[PDB]
Amino acid sequence: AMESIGLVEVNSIARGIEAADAMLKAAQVDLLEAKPVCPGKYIVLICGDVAAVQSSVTAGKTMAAHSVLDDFILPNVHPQVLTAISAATPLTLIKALGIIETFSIASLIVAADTAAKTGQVDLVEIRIGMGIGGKSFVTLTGDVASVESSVAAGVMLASERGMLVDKVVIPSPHDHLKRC
Amino acid sequence: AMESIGLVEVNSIARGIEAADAMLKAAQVDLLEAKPVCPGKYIVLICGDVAAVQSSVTAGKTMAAHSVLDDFILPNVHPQVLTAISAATPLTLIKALGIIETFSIASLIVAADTAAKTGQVDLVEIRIGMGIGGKSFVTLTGDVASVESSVAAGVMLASERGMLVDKVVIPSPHDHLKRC
Amino acid sequence: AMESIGLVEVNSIARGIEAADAMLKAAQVDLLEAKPVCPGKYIVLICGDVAAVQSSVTAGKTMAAHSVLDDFILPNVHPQVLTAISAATPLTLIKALGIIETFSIASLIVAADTAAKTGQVDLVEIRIGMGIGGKSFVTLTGDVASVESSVAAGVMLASERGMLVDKVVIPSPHDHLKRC
Amino acid sequence: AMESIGLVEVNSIARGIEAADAMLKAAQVDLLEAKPVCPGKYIVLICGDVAAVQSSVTAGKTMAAHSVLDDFILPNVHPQVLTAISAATPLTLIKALGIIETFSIASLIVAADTAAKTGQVDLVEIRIGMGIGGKSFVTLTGDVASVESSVAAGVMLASERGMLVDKVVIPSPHDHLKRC
Amino acid sequence: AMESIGLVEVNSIARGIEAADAMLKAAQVDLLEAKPVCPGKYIVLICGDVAAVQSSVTAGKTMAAHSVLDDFILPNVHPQVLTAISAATPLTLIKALGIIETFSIASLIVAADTAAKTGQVDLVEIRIGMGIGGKSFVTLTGDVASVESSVAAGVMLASERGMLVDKVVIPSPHDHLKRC
Amino acid sequence: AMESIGLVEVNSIARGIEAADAMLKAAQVDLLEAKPVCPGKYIVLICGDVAAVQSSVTAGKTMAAHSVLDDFILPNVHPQVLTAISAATPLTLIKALGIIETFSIASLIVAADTAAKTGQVDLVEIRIGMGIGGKSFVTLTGDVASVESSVAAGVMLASERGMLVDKVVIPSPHDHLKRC
Repeated sequence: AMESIGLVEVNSIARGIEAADAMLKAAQVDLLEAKPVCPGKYIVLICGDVAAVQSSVTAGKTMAAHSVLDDFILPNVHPQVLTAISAATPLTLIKALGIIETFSIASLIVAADTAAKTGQVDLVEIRIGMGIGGKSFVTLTGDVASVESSVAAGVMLASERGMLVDKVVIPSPHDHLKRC
Repeated sequence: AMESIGLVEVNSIARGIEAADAMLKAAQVDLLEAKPVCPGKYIVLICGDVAAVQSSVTAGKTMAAHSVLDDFILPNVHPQVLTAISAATPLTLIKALGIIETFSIASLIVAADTAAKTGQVDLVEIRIGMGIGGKSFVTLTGDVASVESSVAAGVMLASERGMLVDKVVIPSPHDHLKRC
Repeated sequence: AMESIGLVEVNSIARGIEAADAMLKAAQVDLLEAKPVCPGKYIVLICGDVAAVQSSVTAGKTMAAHSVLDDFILPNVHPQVLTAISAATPLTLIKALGIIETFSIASLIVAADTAAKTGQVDLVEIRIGMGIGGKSFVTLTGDVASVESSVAAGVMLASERGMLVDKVVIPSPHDHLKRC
Repeated sequence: AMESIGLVEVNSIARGIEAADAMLKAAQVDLLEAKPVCPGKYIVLICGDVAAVQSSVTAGKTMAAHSVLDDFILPNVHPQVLTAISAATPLTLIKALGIIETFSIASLIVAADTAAKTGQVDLVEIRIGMGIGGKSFVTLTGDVASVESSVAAGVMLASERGMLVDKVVIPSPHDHLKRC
Repeated sequence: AMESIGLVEVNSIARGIEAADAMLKAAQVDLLEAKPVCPGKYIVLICGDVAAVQSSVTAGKTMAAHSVLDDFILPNVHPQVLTAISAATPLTLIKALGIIETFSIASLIVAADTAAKTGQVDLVEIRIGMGIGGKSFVTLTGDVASVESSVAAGVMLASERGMLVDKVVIPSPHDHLKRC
Repeated sequence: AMESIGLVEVNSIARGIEAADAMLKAAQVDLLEAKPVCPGKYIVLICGDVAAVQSSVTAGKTMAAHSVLDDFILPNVHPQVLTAISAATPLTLIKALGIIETFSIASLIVAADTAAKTGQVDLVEIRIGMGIGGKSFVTLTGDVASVESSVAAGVMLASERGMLVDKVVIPSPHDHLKRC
């Protein structure tokens, strides 16, 4: 089995911190992200096995109750999505550069995961948050054809749901773009 | 005599900086905080004796005039409120964890001060600001009963005025919550 | 010839990054600033010769298309505006302190440039952005008369266009204002 | 009773971390500082009551054994020494500026404490460490006569023991020195 | 096949940067670390397949020539050693805490790798460098018996070669040690 | 006239801070750098007109007396040396990459200045200090021939005086070297 990712979005820092406590305790899950985002959201991201993430997410929904804004689970998430989120992808020689930008963290996770699952790309970074808009984004590289079809796929779902801000493929990025 | 705390909130950075200059000059007061908060507020927090804080606050209200959004004074403020604000509370062994979160800096000061004044807690941190919402919060620890009755008291006033976002008491915080 | 400054404001990070790539490639220009500002804008600032900046700005407008929020060019910009923007003005003994604060980056550039062009002041800093409001500001020093007439001039244009938040001249700034 | 301060210096990070664990557990003491300093020292600073600090220091000496380089205790330490060490002295209007610089952390604590105990000064900062030399220093302000006699006293002990690097009193510090 | 790790230590920043350039170019390897350490060393750490790391290391030794201080290769390195080095191990619930500290980066890599290979521990962090001494260290957690036998094994080789500074197992770390 | 650069190196932080105060006061000079470097040096770098820098340097030598380790003045310094030192060179497209590394800050200034004065290069950065060794370095770019003859010239003087650690010209730097 591959791991799952779970997300709870909460209206309060206070409640978000209590929800995070519940989520960590509920089952064997690792914390990826617990932080205040755009006003005045608090988000919790965790990863573990399918069933472990499901208990953890229910636990947080239980504690947070009416201040839950969103909860989401993506089973069989691509390993690179997790490392990217945890600001931990190794230095990658960037070739062609793709960027997907969505209105919600859930749609971003879906897009990043779909992107990574198609062909030969490496995710470069994921930005949940980040002060503010609520806009999140993923960047990736590979040869131009690989990147092109990876962002087109990464975008299919998000666009249908009106969650997609925009995307770009930049084939030969200027060096002040590799000066990330 | 115990010290007082004074707050001026201003619509401009420019005016806020001029107001802060007036406030520092007006009387023997110390500056706790002078910073831009949520759009596009500038806040000034100062502390000194009752009468000194009163002159300082009037001075700022004088300079800032129509771009004042709020001015506030809390006499006989608990020493821990001040150290907490000035990001200066020593490392405290966190036992049970209480958090109060309010819509305004004034209501937060009142809540933190009332919390500290009731029983045996230590305030852990205060966050004015902080990008954004305008939401502020206080965290504190102690044994569970002490914390429970300290946040209930800290909350009484704020809730009546519709300034209270929320609160939590977490009796046995997970270690990734002591990883503050 | 003195250099020009060009600005493109874009609705997406993704598009903003693609626009920046186009702008750098279009002609011999230097990048001053490329960054996400208030929700969910991305801004690009560049400098070079008149004609070089014009090509660069058209290039970005070309790539960014309907997600352009603003594009602007200021020819014969004062050298101090550029160094101030690039967070690079040397330590300056601050005498009298002037601050201009505007609702748009364009109006700020105009105001800073007009300020620097009048009499004997040194710009101290420029803040584009900066989380959030969209409010930008310039600070400058000199003797009191020089600063007074430099901000009055720096403000003329901005005020007529309803782009001016406010300004202050502080003749003898308190030392916790020289503690910038 | 006023509080005491205790210091253990250890040859290893590993041992220093174990010593710190012992020290925190030994008695009701607060941790001020636990950090690697010049090669390859680890230092622990704690504060509490006389007897509590004595148990804590013995505990660390017990765990650290032959990798102890120095242990020290200063009873009835001036409250300002503690706040200064914990990087927590409020913004202070600096008038005349005194600086004492010693070869050892112990001699610095003694000097800072003696300085604070004489007349009307406020300690501004203490730097243990700090990469490297092993040199530590204290800065303080007040009127010129107060500062002059406070550093002369702060220096008496240190100089006799050949632990004193040097000191200065700067009566009217340039503003780029108040730009601390 | 599992990956290998290669290290080149160079006497100059200048030469170290040239060596790093050679190493990256020589074969498909990823850069883990390229940085100045204690005076005036520059270190390069890379990872890839056995043969790729061997070419990369020879390349750096070629460019750096007489300013090479050390070169080292560890085949079949434990995946956790790499993630730990690249400051990228996820938040781990620390139980019992082990620390190994050595005089050389090579001996540290060997010790960390041997530690991770024995029983059920998770490496928490690795510190190459770090200003200064040249001392490096690894921390790990698990239950007490697992950690005890993992550091004893991690230490065997290093101690025989006089490269071992020291080690500790702390069974129940104080919470200000989980405040890492 | 072009500006000069002056350097005073002092044995104490305390004395170095007093020397810096004297230097700033002595004449119309700007402060470039005032900071503790390798154990336990404090360095002051200033720039202004020839005669102004000469007064400033004599002033510091006067205050610092026997704790002066070095004083130096370089007349008609290249504008790029100053901007490079003040961490303020704009983003430069790096082509071929040259690096000069010397044992003393004086020899570095001389080398950087000679480098910039020969042909068409742009200095990229200067690192005085920097923890530790006392080793300083300059990086520059241009086409390969320009860089080659600029570092050869930049090195002539330093090598004769045994102050030169080393240099490199890297014609096609790997992208993780443009990831500066």
